[PDB]
Amino acid sequence: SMRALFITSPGLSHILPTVPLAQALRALGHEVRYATGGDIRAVAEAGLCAVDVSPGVNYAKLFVPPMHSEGLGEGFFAEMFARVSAVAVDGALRTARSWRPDLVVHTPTQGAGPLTAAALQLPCVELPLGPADSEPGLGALIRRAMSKDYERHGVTGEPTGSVRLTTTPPSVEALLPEDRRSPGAWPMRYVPYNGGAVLPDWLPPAAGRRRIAVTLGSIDALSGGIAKLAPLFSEVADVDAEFVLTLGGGDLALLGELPANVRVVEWIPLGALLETCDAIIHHGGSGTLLTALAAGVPQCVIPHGSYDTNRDVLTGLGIGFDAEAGSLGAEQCRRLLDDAGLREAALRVRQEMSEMPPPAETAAKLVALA
Amino acid sequence: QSMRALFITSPGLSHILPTVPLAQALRALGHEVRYATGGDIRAVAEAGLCAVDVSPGVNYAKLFVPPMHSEGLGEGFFAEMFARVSAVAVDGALRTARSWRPDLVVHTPTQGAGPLTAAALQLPCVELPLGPADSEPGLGALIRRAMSKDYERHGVTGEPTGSVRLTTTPPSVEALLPEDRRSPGAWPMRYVPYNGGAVLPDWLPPAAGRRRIAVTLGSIDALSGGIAKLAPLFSEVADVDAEFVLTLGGGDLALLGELPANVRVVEWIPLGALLETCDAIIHHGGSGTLLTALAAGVPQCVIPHGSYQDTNRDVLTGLGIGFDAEAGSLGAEQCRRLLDDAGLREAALRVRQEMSEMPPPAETAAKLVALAG
Ligand SMILES: O=c1ccn([C@H]2C[C@H](O)[C@@H](COP(=O)(O)OP(=O)(O)O)O2)c(=O)[nH]1
Repeated sequence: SMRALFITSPGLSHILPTVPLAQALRALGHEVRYATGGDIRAVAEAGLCAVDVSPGVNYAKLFVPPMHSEGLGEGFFAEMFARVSAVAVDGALRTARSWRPDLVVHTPTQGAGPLTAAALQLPCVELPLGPADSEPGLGALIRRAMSKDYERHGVTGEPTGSVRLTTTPPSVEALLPEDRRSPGAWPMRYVPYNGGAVLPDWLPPAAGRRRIAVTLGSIDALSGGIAKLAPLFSEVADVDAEFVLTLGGGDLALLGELPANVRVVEWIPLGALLETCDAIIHHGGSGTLLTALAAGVPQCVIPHGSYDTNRDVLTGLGIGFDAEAGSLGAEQCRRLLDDAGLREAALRVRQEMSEMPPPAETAAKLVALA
Repeated sequence: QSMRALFITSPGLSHILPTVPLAQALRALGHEVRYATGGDIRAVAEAGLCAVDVSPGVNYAKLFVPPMHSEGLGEGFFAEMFARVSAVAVDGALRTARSWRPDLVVHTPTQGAGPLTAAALQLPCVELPLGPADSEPGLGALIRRAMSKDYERHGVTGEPTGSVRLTTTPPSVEALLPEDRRSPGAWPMRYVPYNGGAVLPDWLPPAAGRRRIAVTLGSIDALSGGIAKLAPLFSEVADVDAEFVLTLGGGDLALLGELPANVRVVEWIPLGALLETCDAIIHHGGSGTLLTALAAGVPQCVIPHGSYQDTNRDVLTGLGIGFDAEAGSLGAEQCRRLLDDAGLREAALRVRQEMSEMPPPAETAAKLVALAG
């Protein structure tokens, strides 16, 4: 059996899209082990095995410890990701030494991954969460910022191999800026993984009754973001459709009673939901976006520029459109459900995604590389 | 279009678990997997997969159980029993199949709702057994008969289109089974342990030159005054130059009473992960435990039930990978035998090699996609 060590960022959304691959390898009769922290339990809930490389560590404190200030760039974030990776290094190394992998899989911001691969002279595989996760020269910079961590464990090497995986289909890829394109990367089909579930009664869709998923995302929902959707839900009663709202932690009490045609659930796997849905309104999460694409379903994105890159994609491909929360209502919903061009394009991209090699295939490719 | 696979399984944990690799494999190929079961259903969810509860609220214990002169003290009794248990899944299985529209039904041998559903919708079905034990002759054919009333009600007059039988049993083990328990023409699939996912503990990585023996009674059998069995063993293990790892699986710890220093206790830990770091295993004769141990290429000691005459003794003996031992007479002697007897290890290793030559679940999944597609 080949042995694959998955060294990931502690965050749920970085972990989840690695599961298909891990799962795929186990399916080939090989061995998979994770080496992470934070939202590690998600690995266990996926039928896989994980080692906690940073027990007790408070990540929040770690992440967070200008007119004139320099270094308002990638360097700030590289530094930040280095501090977070730092607390995984020792753990990752002990595990790698005892468990002895043939291959390191890592996520782009997890600096412990290439460090470990370099230390043990193994190849590494970069597995990104999606299009957003393609910050230019991020990896090289994280490495630099971790110099002190490399030098302490006596690591002068570069890992053996450096494969980059991509789950982004070619047409989406084309619409990204040149410096965010990853050419020569191994394409792998995006296979939604959102968690396993005992599915509810109501999931199977009623006869001739259309359905719109509304998702806040696992993150922005707890900020106080449910408020955002108040205008929407003040007009949905007028819409000849069923709405499914996933809270993902958000406070219901912020708006309270919703119309009869709105169903509320805390969590449900997105892939499973969209299988039965006609359209989706969301926040612009990468995982949510790719999942929706995969489902071949029109999309509406409530943008928000605290920082997105997802406007030009939906527009460019013609699978969807953007809409400000304050001006979001029945009309957008109608457009989602009736606009033929949105559906065909959605379907078009889905087809493209299904032509990309599945994770099973990608796994076979790696097994030999190791 | 993804191919769609409906997994209709027995409500029991141990029947569910060995189906995961396959399901998992299909997802990996970019296809769709959905389970349709009850009872220990939440294990499906914890495996990263999706499930429909076909029998919510149902009390299974009441279902399973409500000499010299009675009659039919045979397979017919168990067929009838399995029919009653399957019965409560039928309606659910059918609704799901109708709405979800699978291309392929995957079932476990005692789950009668599986072939019923495959027959009703004229789909092929795939039998996936838990291991060698799960090969009662003509069990399926008899469950069907006992479920006649269930078939006739949903107006099912026909047979599923296809009937593929999977086997995770390696050829050498297969040869040592009685003829009527052999499944020839069955598609071989590599046994890939699946026991559940875990956040693995500190101590799992094994110390330098320190040998380790796993002791386990399983997910069941350790319950309700069954841990007592191992009291003689733990009264002698202190003498053994090795580390012992005991998995409680619900058993009352206090019953063993006093433990030596060289014994570590954990409630639960995935068996595959444990045995990777172990030199040998003492167990109860669990079918998933046995194949896992084989896969680990590891000598085995088995504790028999006095209630039923399993076939496991002859396999272990026949292959020379292990031996049997009564709980009352189980001690340091056997442990030493496990760790030092060269023949046990080589044989164990030999069978492991054989298992690794069988097609993995990924390959088997591909084969099915063609069968249904
Ligand atoms: O601590 C434990 C206890 C049980 N198991 C798993 C191993 C095995 O795959 C399953 C049960 O084994 P079985 O003998 O097939 O089932 P039963 O208990 O029904 O005999 O539970 C573990 O992984 N760790």
